[PDB]
Amino acid sequence: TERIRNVALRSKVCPAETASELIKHGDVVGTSGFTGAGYPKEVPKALAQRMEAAHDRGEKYQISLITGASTGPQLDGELAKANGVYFRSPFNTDATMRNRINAGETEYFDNHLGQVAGRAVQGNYGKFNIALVEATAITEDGGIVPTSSVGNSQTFLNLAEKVIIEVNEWQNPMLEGIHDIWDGNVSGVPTRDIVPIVRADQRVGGPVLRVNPDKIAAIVRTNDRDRNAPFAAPDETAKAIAGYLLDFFGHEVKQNRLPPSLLPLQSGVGNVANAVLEGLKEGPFENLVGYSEVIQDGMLAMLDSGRMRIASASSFSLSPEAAEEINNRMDFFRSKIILRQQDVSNSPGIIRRLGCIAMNGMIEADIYGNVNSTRVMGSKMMNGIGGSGDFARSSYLSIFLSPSTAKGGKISAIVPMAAHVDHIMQDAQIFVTEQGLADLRGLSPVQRAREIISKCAHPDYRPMLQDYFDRALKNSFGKHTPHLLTEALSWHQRFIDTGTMLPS
Amino acid sequence: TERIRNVALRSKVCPAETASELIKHGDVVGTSGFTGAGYPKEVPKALAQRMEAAHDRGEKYQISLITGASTGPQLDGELAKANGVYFRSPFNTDATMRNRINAGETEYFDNHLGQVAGRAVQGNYGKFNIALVEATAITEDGGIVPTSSVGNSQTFLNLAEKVIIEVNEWQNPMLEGIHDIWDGNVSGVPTRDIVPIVRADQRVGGPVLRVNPDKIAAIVRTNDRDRNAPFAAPDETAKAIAGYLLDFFGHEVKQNRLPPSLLPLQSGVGNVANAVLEGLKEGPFENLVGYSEVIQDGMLAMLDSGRMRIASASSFSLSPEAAEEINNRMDFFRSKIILRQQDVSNSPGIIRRLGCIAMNGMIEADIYGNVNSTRVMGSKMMNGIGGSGDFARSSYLSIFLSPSTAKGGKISAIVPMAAHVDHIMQDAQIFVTEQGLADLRGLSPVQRAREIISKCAHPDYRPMLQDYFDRALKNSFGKHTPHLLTEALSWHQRFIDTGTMLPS
Ligand SMILES: CC(C)(COP(=O)(O)OP(=O)(O)OC[C@H]1O[C@@H](n2cnc3c(N)ncnc32)[C@H](O)[C@@H]1OP(=O)(O)O)[C@@H](O)C(=O)NCCC(=O)NCCS
Ligand SMILES: CC(C)(COP(=O)(O)OP(=O)(O)OC[C@H]1O[C@@H](n2cnc3c(N)ncnc32)[C@H](O)[C@@H]1OP(=O)(O)O)[C@@H](O)C(=O)NCCC(=O)NCCS
Ligand SMILES: [Cl-]
Ligand SMILES: [Cl-]
Ligand SMILES: [Cl-]
Ligand SMILES: [Cl-]
Repeated sequence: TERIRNVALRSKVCPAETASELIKHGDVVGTSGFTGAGYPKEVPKALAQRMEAAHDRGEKYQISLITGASTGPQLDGELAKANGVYFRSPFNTDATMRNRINAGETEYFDNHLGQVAGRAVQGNYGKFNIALVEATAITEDGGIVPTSSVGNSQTFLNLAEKVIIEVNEWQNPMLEGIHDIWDGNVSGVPTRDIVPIVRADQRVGGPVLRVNPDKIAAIVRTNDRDRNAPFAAPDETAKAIAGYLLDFFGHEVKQNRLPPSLLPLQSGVGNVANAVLEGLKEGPFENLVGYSEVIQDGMLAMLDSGRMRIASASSFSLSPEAAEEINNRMDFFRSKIILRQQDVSNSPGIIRRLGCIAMNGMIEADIYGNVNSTRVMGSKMMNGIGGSGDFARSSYLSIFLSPSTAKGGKISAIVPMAAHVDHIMQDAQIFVTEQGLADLRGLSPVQRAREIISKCAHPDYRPMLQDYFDRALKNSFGKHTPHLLTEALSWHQRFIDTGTMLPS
Repeated sequence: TERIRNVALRSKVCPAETASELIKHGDVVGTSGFTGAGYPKEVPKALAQRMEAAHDRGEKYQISLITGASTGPQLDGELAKANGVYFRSPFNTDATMRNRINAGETEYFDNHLGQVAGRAVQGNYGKFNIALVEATAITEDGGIVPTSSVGNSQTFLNLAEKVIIEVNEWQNPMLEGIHDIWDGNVSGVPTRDIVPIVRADQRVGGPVLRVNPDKIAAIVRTNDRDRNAPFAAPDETAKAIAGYLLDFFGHEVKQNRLPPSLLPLQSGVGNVANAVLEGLKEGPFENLVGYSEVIQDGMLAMLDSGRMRIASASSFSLSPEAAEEINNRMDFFRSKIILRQQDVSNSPGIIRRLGCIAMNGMIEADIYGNVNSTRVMGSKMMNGIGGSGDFARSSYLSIFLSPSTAKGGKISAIVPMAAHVDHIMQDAQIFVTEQGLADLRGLSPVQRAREIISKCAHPDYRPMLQDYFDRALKNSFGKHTPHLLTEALSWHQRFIDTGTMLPS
């Protein structure tokens, strides 16, 4: 059936290429897209071509690209191969775009996902020229129905001078109704509203993005698939980590420090976080509730089980085999899920109010439990802080999950001093590896160290860590948080210098 | 007139010393006290004596001491001289207690002030045995009227098994009515309430702390003064910092990025933050609003001016000369001020909703704008993170203020890499020194560095910083956030090694 149900706007359809010409050099461009779901696909490819062309003729052609979160190959990928982005924000997982960022070719700054909207409205990123948003359909009265994510779309539509909509008939029409967009002022000019979300399954707004039709300069019909990263089956390390965490939960429930149905759960994606979710499905806990950034395959499974009553997120991030399952009983799942604006799904006030249990991965943690989420050796960007900082600081319990080693043994997940800090000690309470679970609740730095080292570190690095501690204790400039400054970062420089952390 | 207006509770008055015997060894003790205002004074002194005594006879006598924030000599001071605290939290400024912490003699963990209550209720600090709260008066129906701060008092009263109240006739009786205590569930068991503060001058609760009278084991009559740290007059460096910030404000107002009356202001205390406030009083801005942790002399002056309509905080922190002024027209000021629970004054949801401008000091910042608020050389505790993390991450604008050098030139406020991280890049946007103002809005790490270095660093260190950058750029393991790991911390080790950061 016909996707553009507003009669007049049909008059605004043109081809991807013609739409692309609307985007000038130096434009700040806000787009939909979040964990490889619901980003514009055709216009960006078209824009790439024209950029490569204009480059080969010695003329400048680059844009500022602000998304919800990570996009996919058609957007981040293409625009990067074509050297088309001078500034990116706030979160990328594209290999090509990564290399561009790490080479200094694209300026990057990974803001907290929950704050991007507010900073955009504040003017931090400059005036927005284009909003480029993918849509399932346009309603009779001109509402834009989002696709597989909501992200920052509503904010970009309100800020941008001109708007381009891609109506993608690949997206399932029954996504319509799954979203909840708030009418008022979430991240605008203070004083902001109270967004009265008091329960994860609650709807406070409507199913469509709102925009002055006059700003819609172009509507492109499309049919292209999302980036559907495939199911990374849990290995031995991940299964082990799940085990320790489910034990800990079972114990918290026994001590009456959590109810039998736990609290609202936020997990990321990985094989790590993915395993935890498989653990929970078989585990003893029932009536679970997700209040996450993302709905991944795990949550889908439990929504099916009945193990999870409801899941709230800003986007999907399914695998081909999962995506397929949902498209069938999309009528069922539609009623167990809610997709919200990312500034609502990552609202500190709401996360804290619901008491979320945050479960996030990490590069590395130092012995005092500071966390590195982003910059390998402290300088080389991986993905970005994302929403881990939103959930870690705001959650009821802040849990970090990781294997004890990276690079088949050559890197220790636990180190003397993290090369980059994303989450300070205050923002991390439970660490889990395949070695064991550290519980830092109520501890001082020094006691945090005993816990992390003896519970989490790998046998091969435990001793060296213990040694770093013991001597640091004796010699540190202060004894409160003891450090040997001359060899704090040394384990890193040693990897930089020899490709391993183990020494001679 | 009589302070204990509940007739029956008068039957519970005893002397400080007898009350002190209620506190056993190994007790977890929650007390009032916040920025040297409204902490218990007589019972602690009494407890110290008895601790020194029991020590001299070879018996163990120590408590866990949880406050609102910093207390004063009668409490933190005394209990420290007597080696009486085994664990402290969450924020201290007492010299003796500091030394104890830095010597490993007291275990310390500086939680975010806004989160202390929630963590207490969660059980992180253990079961609470005693709550020891100073009071202005007890109402006819048994309400506890707080004194010069509210802090965590209400939570401690609800958690503690036994309660001891010090009714201190030194405190002004007309403090009664100035407080706003919320009846519901701010930091308790999820799901928590919406605390509907939508405006800084708004009252949402009542003027008294509530507690089962039966838990009140003892009421001690007292008459002793608060720690009234004296007015640290603004010097040349501070006056300069104020100047740059007031310029920046004037400019934001011109570009219509802030209204003429700015937004709700949060400043700490120091000569630094103190100067800013004197700047504002004379400046062009009117109709100002404080939504802070603390009311210091600056805000008092403007409340007098009419320059500030209203100020919200969790405590006072006045100087003798200021304290004197307010005690006179206490009827006037009472109506311009509101003291709230610290978990309300430092609520992320509310700070973000009101769009606060946060102005905090710092030890040091690295070139990429990470901030150190706590640990000199990364190991030696100073005060604690306090509420700087609550306000920085949640605020509309996050400003840090500091002189470019510490220790008469021997330390640079800006360094290659901060020894300890409290506030990540994301959480800091404006830096100001007596050199200049850096505006990092929308910049990548590398552009952040150009700004900080060229605007903020001291001439004597600028060159060495620039050199550290330039070479790091060429050689860093990644080019996104460039670092020379072997000399990142070097400027610090150099001070540790020679007492200066300047080299040979
Ligand atoms: C930090 C993060 C990369 C790790 O998560 P993960 O799924 O477990 O990733 P892995 O541990 O399996 O490996 C990721 C990469 O980082 C590398 N890595 C992991 N630890 C490392 C370390 N201590 N040093 C260097 N590299 C490391 C891995 O080798 C791997 O590299 P590869 O692609 O070349 O094989 C990821 O969680 C992330 O970027 N988090 C940021 C934001 C976030 O948490 N949002 C919520 C969920 S989407
Ligand atoms: C960071 C903080 C300690 C400095 O504030 P400040 O009093 O204005 O700074 P000052 O330079 O005037 O004095 C602070 C002390 O730290 C020292 N100091 C400052 N910078 C330093 C540095 N880079 N290295 C070592 N010491 C330093 C000063 O010499 C001074 O030491 P001393 O008085 O023992 O001789 C203080 O702001 C704080 O603890 N903040 C944490 C919590 C907070 O911001 N909450 C908000 C309301 S207060
Ligand atoms: Cl809200
Ligand atoms: Cl804690
Ligand atoms: Cl709230
Ligand atoms: Cl920004």
